[PDB]
Amino acid sequence: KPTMLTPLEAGVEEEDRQFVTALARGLEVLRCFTPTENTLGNQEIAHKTGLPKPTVSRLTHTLVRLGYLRQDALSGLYQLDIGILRLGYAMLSNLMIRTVASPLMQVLADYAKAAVAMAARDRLSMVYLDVVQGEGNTMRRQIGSTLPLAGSSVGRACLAAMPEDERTFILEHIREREPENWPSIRKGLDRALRDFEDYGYCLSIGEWHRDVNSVAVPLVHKQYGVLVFNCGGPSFQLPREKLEDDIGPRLIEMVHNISSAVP
Amino acid sequence: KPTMLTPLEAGVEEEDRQFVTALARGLEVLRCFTPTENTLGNQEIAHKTGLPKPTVSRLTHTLVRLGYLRQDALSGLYQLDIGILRLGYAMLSNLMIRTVASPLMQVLADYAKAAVAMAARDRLSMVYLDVVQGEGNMTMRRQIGSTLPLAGSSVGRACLAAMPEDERTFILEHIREREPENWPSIRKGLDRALRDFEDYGYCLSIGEWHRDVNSVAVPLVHKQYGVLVFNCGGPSFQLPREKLEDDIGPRLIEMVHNISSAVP
Ligand SMILES: [Ca+2]
Repeated sequence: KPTMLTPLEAGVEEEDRQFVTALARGLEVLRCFTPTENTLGNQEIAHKTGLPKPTVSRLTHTLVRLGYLRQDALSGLYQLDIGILRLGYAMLSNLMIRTVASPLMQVLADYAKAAVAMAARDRLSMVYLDVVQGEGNTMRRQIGSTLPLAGSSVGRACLAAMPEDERTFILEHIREREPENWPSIRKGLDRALRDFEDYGYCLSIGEWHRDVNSVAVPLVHKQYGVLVFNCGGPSFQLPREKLEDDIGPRLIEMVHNISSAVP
Repeated sequence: KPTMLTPLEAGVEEEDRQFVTALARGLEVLRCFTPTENTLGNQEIAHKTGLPKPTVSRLTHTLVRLGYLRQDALSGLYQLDIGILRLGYAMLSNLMIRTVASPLMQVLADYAKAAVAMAARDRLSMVYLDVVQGEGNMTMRRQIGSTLPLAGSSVGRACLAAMPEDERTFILEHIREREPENWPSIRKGLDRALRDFEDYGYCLSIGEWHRDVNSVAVPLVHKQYGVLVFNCGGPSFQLPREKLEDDIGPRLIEMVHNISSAVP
């Protein structure tokens, strides 16, 4: 029922004879590419996915023939191709909520002189779906970029608005992946959960990036799932007291307005 | 070796043991969703793809469990979901060639008071990789990853003109089947553009994509990205044919040459 966190891993999941393993694997290959690791061969993809290299070889050959990868003639290495951009825009275009939310986000971004964004979860990350900047505006586009769940304000609000058992399951995953730092990670999360219960937002005061503060408010939506709106920026421009006393309350009111306008 | 236009055709995996048919079929399902077709059920997807309904059912079930589709609990209909963006949307919106092209595109857009874009082909469409609007330009921006049809747009024509002889004919033979009724009307407009490219180095679309939009495009052959195409276009009353042929087109050719010399 919940979205798979680790689709290449067999676990306690009872068998699923409908599941199309080759489709899962080929899409996982595309997910190996990152801004720093943007050119990859079959060996690195096999090490990243844990798949046999001959299996990877069939998938990258197929992805090239379909236009989702391209292969450099000299090196043999692969890179993402622009079919992926077309798919992403088709996805973004079903977010009708943006026509109501974006003007309201720009008003808040202009007041706070900071970025306001809308995000949703995929696996253990939050993904930016729409970003507006204060009229004090860079070249890098941020739609589709990702933030970790536990330390960002958007991930904390997403976890806060989650059912208790589902949060526990995702948190198990994070805990078993970072055993050394988990007590510290969890304390930061516990504090954000108290803020959600007490005030209806979550903060990240330098806990995603040390120089950055942000506040976030979730919106549970029947079609889209849990959407999260945040406002954040340099901690010098947005000290904790400003987020608690001013921006956080404005963000709450903004989300109620969006929520009341969206069927 | 040319990118497949019809990957679900007969006998691919037979000629090519490396071809993973189930992966092709799932991506063909995801391609059914477009900016204007946002919600589809299994039967619409079977009709669009030609695949049997039980086959589509396995593919969509898989895509939902993975987070690439979502399913409405009451209606059973599907939509693309957030996991699609993790396949690489942000990285492709941030190609490093933008750091060379974008400021040059801004200068042209400011001068022309019109939008300047960078595009590349995917199957029978041109996909926008970057778009810059002139300072004080109040035309609605086309979005990153939006598409234009190949045959009637300036960007598609320039792409076809920069192609190898044979690849162009293969694509065009393919376009003659999708649209037999108006093909001689598509052929004539394309032959004009190919002639313009041979003679002058650009391609025009004077209202041949949308009636009140005119645009000029210039291709660039790049060793890594393939054929990139740059265009400059806008309201036809602002950009008459004469302005595009005498002023914008030549400036766009010089811009592409500058881009070409700065990214080796
Ligand atoms: Ca509502």
